[PDB]
Amino acid sequence: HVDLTNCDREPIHIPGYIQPHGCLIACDNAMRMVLRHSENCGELLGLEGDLNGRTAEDVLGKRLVHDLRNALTTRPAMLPAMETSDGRSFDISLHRYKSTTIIEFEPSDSQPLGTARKMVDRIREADSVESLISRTTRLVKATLGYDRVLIYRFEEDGAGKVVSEAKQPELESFLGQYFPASDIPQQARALYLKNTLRIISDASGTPIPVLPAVDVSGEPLDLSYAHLRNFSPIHCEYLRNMGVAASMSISVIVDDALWGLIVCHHCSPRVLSMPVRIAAAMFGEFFSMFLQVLKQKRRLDTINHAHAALDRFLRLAAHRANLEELLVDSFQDFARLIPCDGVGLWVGNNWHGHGATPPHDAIPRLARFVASVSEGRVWATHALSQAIPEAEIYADTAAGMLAIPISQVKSDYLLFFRKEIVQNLNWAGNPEKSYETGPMGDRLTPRKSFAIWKESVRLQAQPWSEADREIAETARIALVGVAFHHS
Amino acid sequence: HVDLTNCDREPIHIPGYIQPHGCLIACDNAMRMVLRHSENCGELLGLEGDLNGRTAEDVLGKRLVHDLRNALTTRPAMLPAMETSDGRSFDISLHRYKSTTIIEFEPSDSQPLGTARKMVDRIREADSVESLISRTTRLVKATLGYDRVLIYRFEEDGAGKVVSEAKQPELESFLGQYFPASDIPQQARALYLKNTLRIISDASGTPIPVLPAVDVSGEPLDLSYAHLRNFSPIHCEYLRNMGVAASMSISVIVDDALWGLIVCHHCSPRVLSMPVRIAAAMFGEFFSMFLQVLKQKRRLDTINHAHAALDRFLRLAAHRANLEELLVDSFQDFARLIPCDGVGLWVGNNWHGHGATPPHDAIPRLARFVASVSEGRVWATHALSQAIPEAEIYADTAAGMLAIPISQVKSDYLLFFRKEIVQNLNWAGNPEKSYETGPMGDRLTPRKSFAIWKESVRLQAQPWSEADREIAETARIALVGVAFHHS
Ligand SMILES: *C/C=C1/C(=C/C2=NC(=C\c3[nH]c(/C=C4/NC(=O)C(C=C)=C4C)c(C)c3CCC(=O)O)/C(CCC(=O)O)=C2C)NC(=O)[C@H]1C
Ligand SMILES: *C/C=C1/C(=C/C2=NC(=C\c3[nH]c(/C=C4/NC(=O)C(C=C)=C4C)c(C)c3CCC(=O)O)/C(CCC(=O)O)=C2C)NC(=O)[C@H]1C
Ligand SMILES: [Cl-]
Ligand SMILES: [Cl-]
Ligand SMILES: [Cl-]
Ligand SMILES: [Cl-]
Ligand SMILES: [Cl-]
Ligand SMILES: [Cl-]
Repeated sequence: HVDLTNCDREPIHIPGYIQPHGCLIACDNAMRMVLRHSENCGELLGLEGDLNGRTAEDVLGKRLVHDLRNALTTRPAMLPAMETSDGRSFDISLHRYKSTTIIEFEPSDSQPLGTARKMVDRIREADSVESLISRTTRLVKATLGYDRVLIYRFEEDGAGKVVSEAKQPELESFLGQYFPASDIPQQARALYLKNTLRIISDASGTPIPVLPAVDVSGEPLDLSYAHLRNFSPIHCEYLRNMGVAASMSISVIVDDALWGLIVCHHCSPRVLSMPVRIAAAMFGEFFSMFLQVLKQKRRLDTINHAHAALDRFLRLAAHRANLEELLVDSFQDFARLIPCDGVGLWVGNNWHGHGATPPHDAIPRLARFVASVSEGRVWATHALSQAIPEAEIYADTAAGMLAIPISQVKSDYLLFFRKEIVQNLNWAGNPEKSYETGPMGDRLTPRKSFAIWKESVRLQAQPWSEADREIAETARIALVGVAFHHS
Repeated sequence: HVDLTNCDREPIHIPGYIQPHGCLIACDNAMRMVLRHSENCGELLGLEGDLNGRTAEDVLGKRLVHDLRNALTTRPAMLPAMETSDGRSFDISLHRYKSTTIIEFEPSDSQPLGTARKMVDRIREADSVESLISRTTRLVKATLGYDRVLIYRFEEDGAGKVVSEAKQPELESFLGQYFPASDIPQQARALYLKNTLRIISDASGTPIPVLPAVDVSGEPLDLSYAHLRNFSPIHCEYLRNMGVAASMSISVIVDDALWGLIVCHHCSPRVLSMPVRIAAAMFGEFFSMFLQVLKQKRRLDTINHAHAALDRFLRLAAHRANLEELLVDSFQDFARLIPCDGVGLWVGNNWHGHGATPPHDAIPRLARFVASVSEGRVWATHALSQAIPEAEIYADTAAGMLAIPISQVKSDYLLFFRKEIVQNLNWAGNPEKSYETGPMGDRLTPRKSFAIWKESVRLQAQPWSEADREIAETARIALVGVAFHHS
């Protein structure tokens, strides 16, 4: 049994069922004997009785089994349009995992490289992350013909954000919406990292059992790399509630991590033939590589811009006698270095604020706290009320703070602020739009997913990125440097 | 007992002795009672009998003890020119570690900020790592008056390289010389990371014991943060063999790691007064911060240069019909992206070489190996013979290899090579120069240190840096990208 209490630990890699758009035969390491098979093997391949215990060559034929052996470390081999003993044509997916050979058969519907080259040429010239992700949903929708294409980007806390959308006009928008980390369990994230493609042909389809589900040793069949692997009844119910019959996800791998997903949703059943899936997988790899380079370039540009800005400031600092007056006149210009909603200067026990900052009365408390925990280093939090409980009252204005010491001797600081994340939301969805529910209740709806995320990030700001902290550290050295020169 | 067999595990943090240029009093957490004292406390402070068991105020006076309490998390407090009960003036170092208060006294010889500001102003304008490290040894020698100033940079394997030197003309040069990781044990590296300064006043001086060495509980006195802490007899013998009487080291901390040391050596005994040491410590902090920023800038410049070069190549690739001919004509130009001694192109089972590469006959073996382990990713080693034993024969020409796949489909590679590190040595030292030895033998001489390092890096090249691998990965995506466009 699986429910909302234990679905976070569901063993989705060993479901004991496949989807009905293909059939599955499990053989031993050397593909000599047939150990397991899907119940629908009889109907599709045209066989009678139990296949378990019979030889590989006896079931498929000496001709086919020889080709399968030649094809055989963990990445599945795609063999489109293969012929059986009785002439029937099938698309075959072959892989070996935990010293078990798994063979998947699809009714053949026969140019992967041709489709992929067209798609990859149209994204290769993109000169920004924004331009790449914007055109991709549009392009994938037009080429693959799904009713909705989304891109999810994973936050530091595992939450997903919808950062791009192409949809049918009549469908509701999820653009700028967040879902909590729990909506995609750890075991699901692990499989998304191992398989480029994940296909759900028909959410309402009857799943086909694998026989036997457990062998005599008490071992289930690991379907981690099987494209026919059946899906969790929790996710099934989620899709049914949304009016989604079919899905296909493409994993976005950046710097060997799961950056996010390209997800295609359809309102009617839909499976792509093996050749179209090979093309989509190749597009996924190229999209991932191009995004990785564009991310690297944006980081370089951001830090080069910060260096240029700090050099401009050091030049002015050499021509001003009173450094303190220059900081009072200039501090707001440091807002261009690090994305923030407000910035402040704490110098000679005097406060100067710009944009969204805590109230004037709250600053001395904040300054004393920073002085005690900083230890002459950059100090940052995205959850100010977890550090100072009475900061809760002004969380709408300033929920996050990054502190930069600007003196090696005195307790003078340059303070950067961010509003709580819900204040910066740009959501294009319909709040009136409601969803039909199943046995499990309204937990499995976009509406409730978004409400749970909003609760989890209350009194919290957008976290300070690795790039934000790198620029802050370079700014500390620059300002502490000139402050020493002027002593 | 300590010898060459167990000096790697010597507990140098609990030696039970101090250096004779000061005296030490250990008190309880609250500085109420005197628990331990150095044998020379009587002579310097002018007291008689045992100090252990007597109250803090009884030994020092109600006046002094009140000031010490006010000064008191792990970073020692420097109190220059403090007066005792009987009028005597002392420089006092105060710290609290493992709930024990340690108080160190130096005969007072009384402007830290004034000296430091002069030194820091002369390094702040340096525009390259090379310019900073070159001027620093020269500057430190002239200001602090030591016979030799070295800068050591630590390699990935813990080995030290002499990257800058200012010395008396009559002394032998260590510039471009390496020492093995073992020459500075792990416990020594840990203390270098905790203390900015390490002082050895007189290598031939008689060490003063701390009484008691062990308390009744069986606990020794942890002198981790004590400037008077005595030095290992292994290092003592090393300095004596070199003709060095005194040393002072400044720790270089970059990105919270021990980057290296600024080491001052003197041929006669030498201790700097507390005010000069405060100035040297501040110079150390600023040198470390400026080096950190210059390292960051050089990395940015290197990767920006690689992007510019790859963009130039992509422009040419759009105007050439045959991409393979462009690679055959251009491959040597990729040597400008990544520091290497040679580069090669393996395309359509044909080899083209430039600079120091393996022999023509050895390449097919190498290409087959790369094809099997690469898995369509960047593969690199600095020790080629550990992967292919018969690569040993051509290690003088090519000991290191970095492989870049240039096709998603075919097994075509762009190969970068480095000679074994001893071929690239630029050593300014005297090979005829010999050293007197002590009981332990010739192991404790620069001559034998360098010989042991040379043996440890046989058949090995300069390791591929994080920046080298980052550029290689960006080059892979660029070349695999255009190769797909031309299919
Ligand atoms: C307690 C377990 C739960 C759970 C498990 C699974 N989710 C899986 C896939 C999945 N879930 C979501 C979440 C969404 N939140 C939205 O607001 C929304 C639509 C706007 C969606 C779709 C996503 C995004 C995904 C990924 C696929 C997709 O986007 O279509 C999953 C794996 C499915 C598989 O086998 O391929 C499991 C298991 N989902 C829950 O909601 C909870 C409670
Ligand atoms: C088995 C233990 C050994 C050992 C221990 C210690 N070395 C310490 C300091 C030290 N050792 C060296 C090495 C050098 N190699 C050279 O070729 C060379 C001169 C050209 C030197 C000086 C260095 C560089 C250092 C750092 C200080 C300095 O450079 O002067 C040490 C700590 C000393 C302390 O208490 O401050 C320990 C312990 N040294 C060995 O050689 C071995 C065998
Ligand atoms: Cl954003
Ligand atoms: Cl502006
Ligand atoms: Cl205000
Ligand atoms: Cl170098
Ligand atoms: Cl050139
Ligand atoms: Cl040759």
